[PDB]
Amino acid sequence: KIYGEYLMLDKLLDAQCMLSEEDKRPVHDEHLFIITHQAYELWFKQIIFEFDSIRDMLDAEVIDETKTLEIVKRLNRVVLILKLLVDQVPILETMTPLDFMDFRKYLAPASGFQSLQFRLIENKLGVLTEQRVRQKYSDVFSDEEARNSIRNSEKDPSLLELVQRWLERTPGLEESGFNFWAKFQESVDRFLEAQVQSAMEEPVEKAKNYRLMDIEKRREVYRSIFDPAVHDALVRRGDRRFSHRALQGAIMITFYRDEPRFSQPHQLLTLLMDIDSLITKWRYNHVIMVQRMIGSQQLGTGGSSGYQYLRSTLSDRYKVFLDLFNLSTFLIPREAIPPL
Amino acid sequence: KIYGEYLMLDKLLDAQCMLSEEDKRPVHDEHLFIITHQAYELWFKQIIFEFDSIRDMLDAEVIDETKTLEIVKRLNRVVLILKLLVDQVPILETMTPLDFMDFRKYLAPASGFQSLQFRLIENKLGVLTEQRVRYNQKYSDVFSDEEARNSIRNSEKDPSLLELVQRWLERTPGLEESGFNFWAKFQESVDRFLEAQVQSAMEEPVEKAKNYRLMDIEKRREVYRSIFDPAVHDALVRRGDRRFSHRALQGAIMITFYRDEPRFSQPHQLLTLLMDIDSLITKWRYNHVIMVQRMIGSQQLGTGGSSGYQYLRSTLSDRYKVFLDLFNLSTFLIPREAIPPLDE
Amino acid sequence: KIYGEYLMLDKLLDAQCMLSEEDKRPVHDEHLFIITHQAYELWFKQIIFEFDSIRDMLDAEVIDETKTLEIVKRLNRVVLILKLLVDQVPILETMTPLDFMDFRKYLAPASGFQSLQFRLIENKLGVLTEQRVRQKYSDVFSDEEARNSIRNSEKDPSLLELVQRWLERTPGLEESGFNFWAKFQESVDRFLEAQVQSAMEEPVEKAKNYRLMDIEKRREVYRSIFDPAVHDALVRRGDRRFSHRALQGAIMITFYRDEPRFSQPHQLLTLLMDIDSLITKWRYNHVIMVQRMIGSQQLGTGGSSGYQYLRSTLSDRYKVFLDLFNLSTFLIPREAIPPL
Amino acid sequence: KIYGEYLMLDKLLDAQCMLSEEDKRPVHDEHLFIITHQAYELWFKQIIFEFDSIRDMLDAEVIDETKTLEIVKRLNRVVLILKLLVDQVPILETMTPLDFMDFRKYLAPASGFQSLQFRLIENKLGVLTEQRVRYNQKYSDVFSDEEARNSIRNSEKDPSLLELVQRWLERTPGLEESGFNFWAKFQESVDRFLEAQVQSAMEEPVEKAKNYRLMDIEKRREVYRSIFDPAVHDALVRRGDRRFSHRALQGAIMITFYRDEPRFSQPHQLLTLLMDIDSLITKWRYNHVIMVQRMIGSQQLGTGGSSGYQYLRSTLSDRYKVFLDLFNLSTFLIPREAIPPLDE
Ligand code: HEM
Ligand code: HEM
Ligand code: HEM
Ligand code: HEM
Ligand SMILES: O[C@@H](c1cn(-c2ccccc2)nn1)c1cc(Cl)cc2cncn12
Ligand SMILES: O[C@@H](c1cn(-c2ccccc2)nn1)c1cc(Cl)cc2cncn12
Ligand SMILES: O[C@@H](c1cn(-c2ccccc2)nn1)c1cc(Cl)cc2cncn12
Ligand SMILES: O[C@@H](c1cn(-c2ccccc2)nn1)c1cc(Cl)cc2cncn12
Repeated sequence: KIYGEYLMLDKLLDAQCMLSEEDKRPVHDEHLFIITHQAYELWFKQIIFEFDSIRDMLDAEVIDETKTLEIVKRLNRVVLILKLLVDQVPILETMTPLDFMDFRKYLAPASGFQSLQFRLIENKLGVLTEQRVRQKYSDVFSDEEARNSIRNSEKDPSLLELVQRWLERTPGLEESGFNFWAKFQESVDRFLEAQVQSAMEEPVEKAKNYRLMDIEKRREVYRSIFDPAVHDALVRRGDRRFSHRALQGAIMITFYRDEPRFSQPHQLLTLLMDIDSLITKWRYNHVIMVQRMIGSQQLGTGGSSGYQYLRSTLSDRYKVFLDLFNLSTFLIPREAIPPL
Repeated sequence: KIYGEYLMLDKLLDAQCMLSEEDKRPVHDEHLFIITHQAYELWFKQIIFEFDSIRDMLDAEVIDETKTLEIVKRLNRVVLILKLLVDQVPILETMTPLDFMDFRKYLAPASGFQSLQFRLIENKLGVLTEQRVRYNQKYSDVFSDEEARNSIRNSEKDPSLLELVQRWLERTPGLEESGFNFWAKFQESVDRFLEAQVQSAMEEPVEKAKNYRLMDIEKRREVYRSIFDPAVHDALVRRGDRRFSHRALQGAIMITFYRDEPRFSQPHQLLTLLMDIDSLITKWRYNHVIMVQRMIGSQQLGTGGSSGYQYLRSTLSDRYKVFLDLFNLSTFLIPREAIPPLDE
Repeated sequence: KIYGEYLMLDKLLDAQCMLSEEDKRPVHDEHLFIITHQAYELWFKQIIFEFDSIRDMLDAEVIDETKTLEIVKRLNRVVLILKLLVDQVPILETMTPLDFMDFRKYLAPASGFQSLQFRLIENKLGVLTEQRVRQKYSDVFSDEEARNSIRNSEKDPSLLELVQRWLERTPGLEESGFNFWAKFQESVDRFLEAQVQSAMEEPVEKAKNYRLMDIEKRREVYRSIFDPAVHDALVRRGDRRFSHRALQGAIMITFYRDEPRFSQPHQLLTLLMDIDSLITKWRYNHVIMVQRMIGSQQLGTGGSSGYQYLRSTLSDRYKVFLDLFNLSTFLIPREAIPPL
Repeated sequence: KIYGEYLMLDKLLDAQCMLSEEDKRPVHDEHLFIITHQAYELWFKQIIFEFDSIRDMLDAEVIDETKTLEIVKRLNRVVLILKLLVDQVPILETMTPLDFMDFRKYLAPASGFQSLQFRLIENKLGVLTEQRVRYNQKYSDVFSDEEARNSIRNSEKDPSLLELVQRWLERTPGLEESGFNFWAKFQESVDRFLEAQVQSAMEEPVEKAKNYRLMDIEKRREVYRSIFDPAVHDALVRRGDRRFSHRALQGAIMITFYRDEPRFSQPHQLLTLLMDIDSLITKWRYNHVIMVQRMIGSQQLGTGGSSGYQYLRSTLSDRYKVFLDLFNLSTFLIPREAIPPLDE
């Protein structure tokens, strides 16, 4: 009813227990260490809440403009929360390595790997278990409800899977209707044929050859999308994650983004990329903080494996919407884009 | 002693209770409303923790260079936390006024005035109870709990950061009349500097330019009378224009004059961070009023008029600025050539 | 053709002239003072360029969804540029007051009042000359092309005037069509009548009276918008700037913002408010910097009039879209809003 | 000497020439493209100015506390400018790929490689020419102008901030074998500390726990061999893992151990700011590659394949990090109780 009761500050503000204080040798910065983590976990709970609601709205045959606006609003909110979480790292960096050394021994069985909510965010966004650098990540959890939650987050459709189903059903790709993919192939042939005819008229012979070489590079780019087998091979080696039809829809969305009907679906894709990039930015800032606190290896780490694992999470293997970042590779000028 | 147990996530993550969900009409954004406030309250607890530790270090006769560096580190930490809290406002602003309307009726007896930690931060920094804008109810009357009232009473009576910083400034080495005797040398430097300015102003060819400089030199003399005449300083303190004791103000001025000197650089950084904290609390106040206005306007159903909004706008005044004196110290500055040279 | 030539760095990077260096007594921070101002002026030129293009798109009878998206994009860009300009103040604050004192004497005839581009931004956004705290601001400019530019920025329709014409023509306000204003008045009567009937059933008599008192406060709020004469009086005393019909359109936009047809026009209004608030935030950060460099008064200022003028620019007199900030005062719950 | 004349806005504001406008097909966003780059180049000139002044202060036998404070102030200023430059990327990202396509063809001979000031910042900070990733053309070959080539050559041969910081670290008071003799005391402290760790590990009841601790103590001994055996340090320097001389590394380690001490706090802040600058240049590199990829993908018409994109991705490696050694100093830290006590 009143402020403190509505926010349950009785419970919230009685969850801070400094172990160095319990051992009668308090380290002032352990309080900051606890509060920073607790602020991360409150926001992880909010991100999970937003993600689950967006997954429910995406797990439907009909995705109208009203629901699309609501998804864009909540993805944008997650982007703001992730920027705030990236800014929480310089606050914990204000703790000196020597002060952290005076209480890190009490952490002992605790590990960053034991954050159930961080794993739930990764899985709900779409981090594939097979693409993780590897004890299996889920083995760290001994609690049955924690194991159940992890297992459910892996088997339930992730934002990656749901966004792909939505992209596959993009109105415009329909061969009976607008038939975008076929028109796009013809536009590429017409555009590239004109580029070859224009390259021949070049005065300097070195400039004529550079353009003919460049046009061949373009043809190889278009073979990677117009030949389903070349796309499938790229998917197999981890270079792509999207189904061939989801990729077609994402490309069409980027081509018509200035059109009122395609502007919000394009904003939805942009925010997915921003979320992906912000998670990587948190990963990078976290490794820099780990290195400034305890170096690449310290007493208690048993070598540099922990640090090296953290550095390997910065690879494109942990990027969920990897395909979205490369879509501008397939773009042709406005004059060559098939008219709506 | 695993991650979840060490951080007591059993307790921390079971403190979210949506009242709209309890009334069988859940509003999705109520969860954001609760989480945002809980993140503010966790950081308020950290700011209180840092403030209390800084107050203990300042409540001592001996404030060495090692303790000064530690105070500067923790004040800088509070600055970073306050910038983060200012950035939490745009997150809550993603909630639309219509969605907030569907759960604000459950808030009913709850009020932002009931945040004990926010009041504790204000009092521990140094907001005087007499300088608060009041339309009816005293700020402490909002708390019915005896331990909350006791905490508020203790934060008012215990020395604030404002009081403790003043005692530290009064004991500034350099002000000692037996030693460096800064205040007297400063007065002589002002006379020598201003007398030279008058002699230079007389040589001006244009009469309009000669008069502007003589008028400006008189403005300077009035500025220096406000600090060299203790009675003029005392009157400014009485009308709320100043908060510092005359000797604390002398110390603060001396610190700004010699900030480039190794011995005065950390004490100047300590003062700069107090100003930054003051300024950041005002920035949070401004962003909060903008958000309040965009959510419920200047008045809405349930507010009984515009007094809440008008009260929030009045907290943006210099009445709520704690280290008000620090912001105006450059008014008393003279050029490097005129500053009394340090011996050692 | 090459990088330096395309960006005219020959010209751009030969515009830095330290007067303290010319007088054989260089002050290192004068370089920062010049560069900071020059970076402000480059971005002021960009803001003016964006504003003029938005004014051209708004000065048309037909404002379609395609043009609305483009205006929202460029207003958002101006918001990002203004946040960057606010962040340039802490960079100049790194210069100590004593170092600024060693070169401020060379500034002499130069004044912040002589920034033609800052005045052009204020006028193009919509700062009324009559609402300025006052030598007239335009008297500071002796150059004929500068005076012409200022005069043109005052007489040409500002973003404030153009946004109002666009709001007046809002489809939905048409008495022949949707007729929003009349339906809104009826909804307010029905909603408030129900609030009175519900207030009577209250168990505590003190709670019943608070609600009846609150309902009367609501009726006085609605009289300020449903009685054109009360709106006109508020406009006369500077409390409002919008025409009665522009205000009706802005209110309707906020009520239906979740609807696909009203989402971009609402984003346009939100960005106008963000721009207004960011200009005020720059004004506040600028006065704080002025005070930390030269106090409320210093040698050369002839008293505190300069500082006091800067503090008076922080008032609602300099806020252009003042009306937009108070629109939530008129809101009724979703169930009471007239259905589209 | 009015505002516009003092800032030479006649010159500054007549440097914007849209090539799409010259070809009678203007693209509105080309103006943003030019202005953004011109704002970067103004700030690059400021960073170069600050760097050159810091290099002059560091190129001296006597580096007093007054000059150290001034270096810390200007390095902090460069940090703020770099954070602002990182924030200029989202502004240019508001330009759509299709609009950039309508004017990118006019850019033709222009290249980001032709920014002389960006190369000057890299070289003055300390990026070694041998550590650069090269696919064909040397980075300096991109410049046809003799004065540009001369500037690049001078920035490579003149002592960089990396070289100057190392000379300053070598002369660290405390390393002197006649005086405090830190390095030898540190080696003894490591032996005493590790020997006690071995004796404590033997008392463990569980055999698996006793072995983990003995394995960990061996990892520590290998870490200390990498710094106490000059040949192991020299091999790491040869393979690019380290850049510092063995004595510069000793000084940097000593500074981190005593950072809480008044005499070591500003030298530690100097090192922290060098790391922050290094890190912020990498953050700009990352944001720039993301923007390049969102505008023109990994390859587009006119790029002749993906070599440009692939080169930009390779600049994110530790090969381009100048003060690489500073980031790993906490690997050598021992607890406070084991750190050799300072005499004076
Ligand atoms: C004093 C600062 C910190 C240090 C020294 C540190 C250190 C580490 C280390 C060494 C690991 C790998 C596991 C291990 O070997 O123990 C790790 C993982 C992790 N940490 Fe931190 N950490 C710090 C702060 C934080 C903060 C503030 C958070 C936020 C919740 C966090 C979240 C995580 C997460 C979620 C992982 C797993 C990352 C992944 O699997 O990709 N850490 N950390
Ligand atoms: C939906 C957003 C919010 C609205 C509409 C809102 C509204 C208000 C109102 C109207 C008051 C005055 C008391 C009253 O008349 O009820 C107030 C005071 C206050 N609010 Fe908020 N608030 C919001 C978010 C927040 C957040 C996120 C915090 C952070 C903890 C907060 C902290 C406070 C505090 C501490 C006060 C007292 C300020 C002072 O006395 O100077 N509010 N708020
Ligand atoms: C060392 C820092 C600065 C100081 C001490 C300073 C001081 C002042 C003063 C005293 C005035 C009032 C006119 C006068 O009495 O001379 C003023 C006005 C102004 N300054 Fe600054 N200023 C500083 C930096 C800046 C910067 C970085 C900009 C950005 C372009 C700027 C833009 C302006 C503008 C546009 C005005 C007019 C504002 C208005 O009319 O509302 N100033 N400044
Ligand atoms: C529309 C946005 C931009 C695109 C598409 C873009 C693209 C590129 C590409 C492709 C290269 C490699 C050279 C080439 O193959 O042509 C490059 C290099 C470079 N660009 Fe950009 N750029 C953009 C914006 C910027 C901005 C705003 C700056 C700031 C001054 C900048 C600075 C540089 C620099 C200095 C390099 C060399 C980097 C290094 O050698 O590590 N670029 N850019
Ligand atoms: O993984 C652990 C951990 C353990 N050490 C550690 C390092 C050196 C010597 C002793 C101990 N650092 N980190 C960990 C625990 C907790 Cl409670 C939180 C956390 C967030 N990231 C990681 N974390
Ligand atoms: O002061 C209250 C409050 C009550 N209304 C409100 C407004 C309009 C119609 C109904 C209700 N808004 N705010 C308040 C409660 C809580 Cl729980 C938190 C809070 C943080 N700032 C303020 N807060
Ligand atoms: O208005 C002037 C000014 C003049 N003084 C000043 C103050 C004290 C003693 C001597 C001189 N400060 N500011 C001014 C010039 C320039 Cl070039 C730029 C500027 C941006 N804001 C303002 N500015
Ligand atoms: O390197 C060039 C460049 C050329 N293209 C480009 C890409 C695709 C098709 C046509 C052209 N993009 N970038 C470049 C020029 C300029 Cl003026 C500035 C710049 C800052 N980074 C890089 N830049």
